[PDB]
Amino acid sequence: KTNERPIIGVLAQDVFDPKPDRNSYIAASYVKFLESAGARVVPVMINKSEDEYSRLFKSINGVLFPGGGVSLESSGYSKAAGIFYRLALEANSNGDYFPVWGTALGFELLTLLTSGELLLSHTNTSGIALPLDFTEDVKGSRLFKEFPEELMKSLATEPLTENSHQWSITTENFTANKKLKKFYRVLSTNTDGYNKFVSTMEAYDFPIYATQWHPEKNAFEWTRPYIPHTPSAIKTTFYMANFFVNEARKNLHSFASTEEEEKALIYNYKPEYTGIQSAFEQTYFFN
Amino acid sequence: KTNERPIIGVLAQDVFDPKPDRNSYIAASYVKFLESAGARVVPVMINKSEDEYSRLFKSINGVLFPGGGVSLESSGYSKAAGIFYRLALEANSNGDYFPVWGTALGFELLTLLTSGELLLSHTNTSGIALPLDFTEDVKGSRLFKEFPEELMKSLATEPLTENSHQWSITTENFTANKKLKKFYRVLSTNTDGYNKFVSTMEAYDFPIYATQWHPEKNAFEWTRPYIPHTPSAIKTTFYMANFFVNEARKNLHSFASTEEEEKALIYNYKPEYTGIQSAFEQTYFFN
Amino acid sequence: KTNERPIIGVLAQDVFDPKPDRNSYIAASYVKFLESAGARVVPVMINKSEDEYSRLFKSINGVLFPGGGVSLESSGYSKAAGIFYRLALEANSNGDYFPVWGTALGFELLTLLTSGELLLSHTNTSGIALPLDFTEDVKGSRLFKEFPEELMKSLATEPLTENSHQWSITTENFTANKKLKKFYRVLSTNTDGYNKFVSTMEAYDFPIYATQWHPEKNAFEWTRPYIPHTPSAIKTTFYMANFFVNEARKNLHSFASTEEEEKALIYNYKPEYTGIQSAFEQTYFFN
Amino acid sequence: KTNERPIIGVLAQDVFDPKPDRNSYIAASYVKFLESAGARVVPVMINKSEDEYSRLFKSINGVLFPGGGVSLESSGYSKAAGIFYRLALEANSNGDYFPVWGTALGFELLTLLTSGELLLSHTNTSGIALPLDFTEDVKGSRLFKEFPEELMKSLATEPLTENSHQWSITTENFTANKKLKKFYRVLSTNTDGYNKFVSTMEAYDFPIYATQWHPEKNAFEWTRPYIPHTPSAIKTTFYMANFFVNEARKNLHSFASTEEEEKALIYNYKPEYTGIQSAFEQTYFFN
Ligand SMILES: CN(Cc1cnc2nc(N)nc(N)c2n1)c1ccc(C(=O)N[C@@H](CCC(=O)O)C(=O)O)cc1
Ligand SMILES: CN(Cc1cnc2nc(N)nc(N)c2n1)c1ccc(C(=O)N[C@@H](CCC(=O)O)C(=O)O)cc1
Repeated sequence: KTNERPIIGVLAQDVFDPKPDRNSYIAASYVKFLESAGARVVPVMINKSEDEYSRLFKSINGVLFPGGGVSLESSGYSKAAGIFYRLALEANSNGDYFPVWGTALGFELLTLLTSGELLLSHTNTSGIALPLDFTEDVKGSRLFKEFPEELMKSLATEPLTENSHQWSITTENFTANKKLKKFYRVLSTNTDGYNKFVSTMEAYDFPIYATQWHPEKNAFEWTRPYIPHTPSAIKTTFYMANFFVNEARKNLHSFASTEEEEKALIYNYKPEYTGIQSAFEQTYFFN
Repeated sequence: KTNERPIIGVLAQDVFDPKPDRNSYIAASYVKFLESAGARVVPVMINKSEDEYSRLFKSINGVLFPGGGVSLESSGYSKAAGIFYRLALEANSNGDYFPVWGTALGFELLTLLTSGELLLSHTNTSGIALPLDFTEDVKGSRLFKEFPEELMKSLATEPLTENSHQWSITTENFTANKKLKKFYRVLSTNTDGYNKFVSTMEAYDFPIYATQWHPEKNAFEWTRPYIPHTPSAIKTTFYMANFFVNEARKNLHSFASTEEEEKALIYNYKPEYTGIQSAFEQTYFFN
Repeated sequence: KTNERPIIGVLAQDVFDPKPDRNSYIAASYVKFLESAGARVVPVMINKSEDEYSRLFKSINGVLFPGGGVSLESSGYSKAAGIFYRLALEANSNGDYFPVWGTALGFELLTLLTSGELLLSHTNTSGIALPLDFTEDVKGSRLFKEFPEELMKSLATEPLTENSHQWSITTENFTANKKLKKFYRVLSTNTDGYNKFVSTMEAYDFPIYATQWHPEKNAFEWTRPYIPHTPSAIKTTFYMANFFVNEARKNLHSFASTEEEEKALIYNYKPEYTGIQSAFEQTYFFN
Repeated sequence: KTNERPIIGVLAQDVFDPKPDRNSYIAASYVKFLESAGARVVPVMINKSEDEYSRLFKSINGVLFPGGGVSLESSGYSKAAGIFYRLALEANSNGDYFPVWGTALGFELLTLLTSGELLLSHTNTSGIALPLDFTEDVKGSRLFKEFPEELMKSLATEPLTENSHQWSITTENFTANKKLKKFYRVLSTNTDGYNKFVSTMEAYDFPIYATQWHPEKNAFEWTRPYIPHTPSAIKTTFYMANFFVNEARKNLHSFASTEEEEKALIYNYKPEYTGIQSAFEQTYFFN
């Protein structure tokens, strides 16, 4: 039994200098990321109650934690992500399949949510494109199981992944942490020349996937000269999202009514053109 | 040399009872189709001068003629399309490479642009999912060259293609037309139970590609229960777009300035939520 | 009265995981940068006494503080740079001319040493080639007075300057610091998204010059695809170095004997080939 | 179409009292001359086979024949030079640009390679700085086409060129040799007070340039008090090298693989400090 109309949540995050109708945002490339693989998208708002998130959680089929620059500890974003993370562990544990994806900031958050500790250190990775240095465990992985061979070889040898993060979790800090070592299979690592860090990982026992890099940029962001845009960079963004949405199709939650489904969808919101200056071509702002 | 920043135009279409800011439209699924294979999009307005279309044509890297309900002979859409068609035939003849894509109404328009005649017949195909019946000629073909072998087997045997057309050209009328027979390679056909019609074609000597069916619907349109949304239907939409945007990467046109590029991009426009009532989840309306 | 045998010191910086004979290092591109403009170079070791540094200061004609990855307050590099900075202000205040150059990390240190504060902000500039957005003040600047007008034009319009840092001082923060504002003339800025940052400056009242970017990379480092290597990128590195060595030729210091001079020169050291792996083709490692 | 990663060979020459690891040498000033104009350098070993020289020749983008004191007729140097000269004449004649630079001894070698005869006579120029006495033919020359007007004036009137040769070809012996007069355009002459000799030349029909004097010495050698080290002497070394490296960028040769490229580079070798004693501050010795 499969859900061919998956709806996935994307978490909004705190705007730095917030105003009314401008309290949180979502970069449109994360919306496009998921839509292209045949999902619809609901924005998850920031300063809501446990019950409101619980109602939405039970309605949607997966959730993505996007990149950005807010606090992993004290932000509306971190708090809402922690609520989704416990709900997802509950559901999966009970036997309902519910996938979670973390990108950049979202990857960092997951290391903090699962280990209890802030384990991040500085890496020179603020706007650089890298290949993936796959680990010994990529072989039987879930994430990359459905990628073409030629694409796997291009990922290993071509600079296909966009990194814009001032922090990483070194492989040394990761491996020294008992909780993370047991919880997550590391699929790729990378180096800035000085420190080797985790770049792609998936939970052993849960459908939880995370990248330190930004798969959604290659097809959808054109603002910066280090964003990969070769043909295999484009297929990378499709195959990454294809895997995740195929995860969401294993989840059978639905909204109570088509009416409530219709009001929650991203189609209710119009993004602003931010690409003349911002790293993001388009950005959704929310009250 | 290839162009790793392709920009493709999508033709806007006359609104049936037009009002200011609502004289023409583009369904957002055509925009999402192109962006997802790593292209940016420019809307091509309907009531412009020959010189303005020339200037736009010389700035962008390909064009798409979308489906819809407008006149093939007397609409602003049909006029603009004829101008782009003629500019494309000139550029390619001279040795530039400029690709043209027609979908559904746009496929029908191309049969008329090339043959000079309307040769369409009624088919009982106004809302149905169909496989494709490939011709022997699919083996040499340009369009399907990079499709995975399993995806080609799935298109042959599974209902992955969205048909929503009341008209078609039967294979018999296509064949009896000397101009069409000489200009286009037929790649797939289909039947409505009574009439066998051309569903996919490409020009022998030009990068002009057309489908009677709607490849953009599978991943981006959720308004009708017949629209295919299986995992291989999602891959069909990506491989179709990936081929076309790879053709556009062979074209080296650029805008005269980045400020002029920035003003033309679809990012400057905000679509309306039309999915509760119309065939399209979102629609861009233009003055 | 000029010194046509200038010798310039280049400060070594702390090796992260130091070992005997590998306590500090200098990228060879900084040596080559100064030699090509007709200077000899002395490496300035870290973790030496005040008196040793004062002896060396009194013998050489100028000093460069090179880019790199070390801490701004606790490194042997930062403490030696503070010493040379204080010696240079004393000598210039007294009436002796002694020029100081800071590149990247060096530029950072200069803002700290003069302001007494840490004013850096994050920018996605870990690997990007940028033009310079000159200020009105480049006009009668000392640094650029002798550059060819065409080179100045190329510099304003082509990506000729290598950036590989991730912390910059924004123009707002520079202007808001009274001590920096009164001390340094900003010659060029660049923009990372919304953040406009100081990229080249020179002290109003002292021969102290600093670039956020790496002039020495264009001619000498071949390890990353974005490093500028066009003909005008090559002339930029020569003219930048030529200006600074022409500053050192105004200083009349010499070593107490030709034997002491000979033992201090970089010719006593052999670099390692570090290019297959690191950002530098060659590096000098020191005990 | 240009090569922005040019690599140029520098010929090593026979050590006089040869020993293992000391059979040939290159003075580091030739390597520095070229790197400063944005080339990488490969040392060309002396006792190699014709096939080995062919393989290298086809991988590199130009070659320089340095000065020195080895036989023009029986050395490993003069043999390797003959092979490169013949390969370069072949390549240029076929339509493949390949530039050759001779300095001092290398200039004398070229007069022998092209005329078939030794036409040199003693001049009193073993260690003196001279201006260049330009011919009428400098005006449309290739070598000096991009030099600043003011530098060409300084070269005419200031002692900017290092002469350290006891042999020269007089302008009278030059002119009387039919082969030389038809193959080379004389750009400058000089006199020792009794003999007027050729000091700079370029081939009319090939990219072959030669100086009797040593452009590389002004910026990089500090062993003799005659060596010119004024600002404009420093610019002379940069502009000479700049010309020749720009010639090498017209050559599209590459190595078969990056690994083979990496093993051939001068970065693999370390020079010795020879400055206390010899004409050269630093020298590369080879087995
Ligand atoms: C929306 N519509 C009804 C329709 C048509 N013309 C109108 N014209 C006006 N002035 N006002 C209207 N309300 C109006 N409505 C349509 C839609 C498609 C086709 C049509 O023939 N489409 C092609 C292409 C199919 C496709 O592209 O979707 C076909 O073969 O069916 C005709 C009318
Ligand atoms: C160092 N030296 C002495 C010298 C020459 N040949 C030798 N050959 C052998 N086998 N062994 C020696 N010890 C030896 N020594 C030299 C140096 C330059 C010239 C010479 O004629 N050079 C050219 C080129 C000038 C230059 O390139 O510097 C000239 O015109 O003077 C001759 C002898």
